[PDB]
Amino acid sequence: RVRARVISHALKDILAEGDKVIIMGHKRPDLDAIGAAIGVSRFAMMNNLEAYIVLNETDIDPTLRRVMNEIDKKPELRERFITSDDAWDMMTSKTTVVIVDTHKPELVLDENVLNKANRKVVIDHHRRGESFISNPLLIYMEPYASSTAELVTELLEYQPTEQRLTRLESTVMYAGIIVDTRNFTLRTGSRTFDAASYLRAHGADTILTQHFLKDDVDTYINRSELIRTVKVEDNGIAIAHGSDDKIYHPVTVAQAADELLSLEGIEASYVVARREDNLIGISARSLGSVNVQLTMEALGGGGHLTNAATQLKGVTVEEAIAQLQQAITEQL
Amino acid sequence: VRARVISHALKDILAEGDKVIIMGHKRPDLDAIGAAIGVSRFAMMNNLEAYIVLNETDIDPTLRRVMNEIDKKPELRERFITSDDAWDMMTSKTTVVIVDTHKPELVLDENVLNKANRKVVIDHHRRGESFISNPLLIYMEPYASSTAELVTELLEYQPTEQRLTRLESTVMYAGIIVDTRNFTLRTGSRTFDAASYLRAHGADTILTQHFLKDDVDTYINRSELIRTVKVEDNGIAIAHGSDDKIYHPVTVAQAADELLSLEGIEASYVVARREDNLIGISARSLGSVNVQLTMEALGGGGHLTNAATQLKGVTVEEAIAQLQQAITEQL
Ligand SMILES: [Mn+2]
Ligand SMILES: [Mn+2]
Ligand SMILES: [Mn+2]
Ligand SMILES: [Mn+2]
Repeated sequence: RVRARVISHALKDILAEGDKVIIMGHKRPDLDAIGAAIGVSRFAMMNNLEAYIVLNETDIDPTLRRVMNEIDKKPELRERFITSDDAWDMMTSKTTVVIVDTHKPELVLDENVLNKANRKVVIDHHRRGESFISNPLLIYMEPYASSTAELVTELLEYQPTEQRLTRLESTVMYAGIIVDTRNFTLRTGSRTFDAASYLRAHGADTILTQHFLKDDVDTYINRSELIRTVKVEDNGIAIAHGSDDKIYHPVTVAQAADELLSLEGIEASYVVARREDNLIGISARSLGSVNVQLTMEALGGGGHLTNAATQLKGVTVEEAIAQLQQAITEQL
Repeated sequence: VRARVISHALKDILAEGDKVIIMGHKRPDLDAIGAAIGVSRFAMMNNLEAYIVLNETDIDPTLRRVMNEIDKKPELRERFITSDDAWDMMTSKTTVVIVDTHKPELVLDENVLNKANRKVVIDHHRRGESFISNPLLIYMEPYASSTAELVTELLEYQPTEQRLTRLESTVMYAGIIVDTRNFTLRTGSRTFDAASYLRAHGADTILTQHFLKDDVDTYINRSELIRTVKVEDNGIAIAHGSDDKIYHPVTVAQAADELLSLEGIEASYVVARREDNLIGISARSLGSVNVQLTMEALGGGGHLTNAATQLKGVTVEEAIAQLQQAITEQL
């Protein structure tokens, strides 16, 4: 964590050297993007700098809308959020733009604001890709961190404490970590917990966080409809499916596969369900022993060791299942 | 600095006696076992002789999954002994460390506790009526998530040549997971500090998940109930089992708990037959709607957020009608 100290003070000099700070994450921002951004704006405010977060009404999905409702009703946080246009009008060549939770120009919330910026900072927890923000004054990329919220939280700890992180700000930063880690089950290191400690110390509300993230009744029902069918082999391979005649939401199929991993005896889950009139979807997950990337690549799809997917043209659910088992027996 | 003071005081007490006997509560859960394992690592860090009392009849199915892993590590497996062996090896200079409880009658083996001349108590519950007599040291903190969290703090101030192992860390961590329902309850910054320390010592999330796997049958029973839920505009939800199927009381309770995790639901009522002549209802609430009053109105009771009742002599449909009438009245 030598890096966090140096980066925190280097960041503060860059931000203070400019006339003000404009913060953006990726398009259709999730709670890590928004929590990280909130975090940076608190970073700016601890040093009495002027900071805004770019967000348009059309960027606000249902999860984020629950966060924003809370922000409107219970603090003064809303004043920091500004539209693209207001962002544009307000920028000068001395304005520092900080990009959080992405590093590809084409994924940035507003690429025009990005292109107008002479001064850029990038903070993200993925590894550098093909595209990358051009000519940044400072790059803070940590592939092994849980989330951008975690990275930003660490930077806060080095800054003056007079203008402290508020309860609601820390709650959104916390929610972002919860989402990116699947409640501390993925990409969670001791430093993730260090960040969780700092945030909870500043009032991060675990109950409110749960509230932002509740699924609805229909999703639970559709999902359990898939789970109910599960057949678990002795080797820990579980297959579940929807009727050939029922269309399922792709996310519901993914969730079903996720949830089967919480059940006794299941090492790897495969959920098979109609996605379109002429397309069958499969989502696969595993706890690391069985490689589902391999299974799905054998069926013309792909992904990663623990989570992959494929889609099959012009087959019935029963045919897809048979193709799937053929692949499994071959692989295992 | 209080934990620092407790850590060092406890070390002198343990090194003063001839050996250490560690004991949790009857029917130990993962926090009681995790804490006990932590106290045994505490002892080994100072090259002291420590055992954990555990009888085969004290090992429920969750704990068995854990003991299956511990069996793979003889160094750790050998620390676990029966009540008989503990009693037999105890002396006037043996220190007994009671973890995760403070009531004599709740301790795993009261006979061992009664034979003990030197006692230490580490727990995270509010002190009540009966209490361990004449403790040399007491570490009680009703705000902590768990005893594992408490013991982790003590470990931090001890020599590190003989560190907490990956498996030991994992069990302690799983204890915190169970007691906080995955950082959702009774969880403070210090809880996360403990998690950080355990994780730095290799605490394994995937193994923890293995310990806490849910049975498939029961997931399927629970969801049969949930599937039926009907949610009113006021956030009141009612779910039911069919009139001809008996559900286990614990499954009904879990279903009621699970409904509160769904959007728009302020209070849940789950109605399922529990016998040939008895209908059960578990009621739960986020804390706004009072289900104690509803249940009391139906000849039951409990608490504001969590209550229940049993209705003799009605079908599920009648129980539902009567429940709605109570709900209407309350409103
Ligand atoms: Mn993101
Ligand atoms: Mn992220
Ligand atoms: Mn306990
Ligand atoms: Mn406990």
